[PDB]
Amino acid sequence: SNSKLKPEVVEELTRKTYFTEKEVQQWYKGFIKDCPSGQLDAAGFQKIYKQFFPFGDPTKFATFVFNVFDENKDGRIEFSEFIQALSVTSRGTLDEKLRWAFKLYDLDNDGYITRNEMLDIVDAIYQMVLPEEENTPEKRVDRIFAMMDKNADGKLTLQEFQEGSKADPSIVQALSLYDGLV
Ligand SMILES: [Ca+2]
Ligand SMILES: [Ca+2]
Ligand SMILES: [Ca+2]
Ligand code: NA
Repeated sequence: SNSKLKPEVVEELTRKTYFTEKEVQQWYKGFIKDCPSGQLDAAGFQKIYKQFFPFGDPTKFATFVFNVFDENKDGRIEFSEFIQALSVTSRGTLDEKLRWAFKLYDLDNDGYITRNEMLDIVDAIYQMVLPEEENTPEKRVDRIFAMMDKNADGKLTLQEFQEGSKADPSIVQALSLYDGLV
């Protein structure tokens, strides 16, 4: 029950994502089995991550990701938001995944990623989870800004972030997967 989307909603979500109608319905079944209410909350989102990272404290990073999934900022991830975020992150083009990643790093949505916003995310990633030159979130952030901040003003515009990411082979590789594979 409800474990079926209305016809118009299947048509709409299939047209807004890289999934087939059958895939959208399969994801809804899984979403509903795990979230009876159809509303994934911050705490429920925290568990999906705690699963994959029993060793670290994924609370801060899971919260950062939750906020990007929560396109309506109502504090709950509804299926439409869930499937569209899974679509871009798992199957989007490189340019699409970069725009999503920018949204993740630009904490206050002002169009620039400041050094401190990036540090917050990277520190969260380290807390969630090395060679000396990358053993602290501050060193990782300094290298990223050395490589991407072209006008050297301490902030990355979407253009600096996209170009800077495309210049780095490891970043290009990480954002070029489709269902986890090249
Ligand atoms: Ca929401
Ligand atoms: Ca910002
Ligand atoms: Ca800049
Ligand atoms: Na390159």
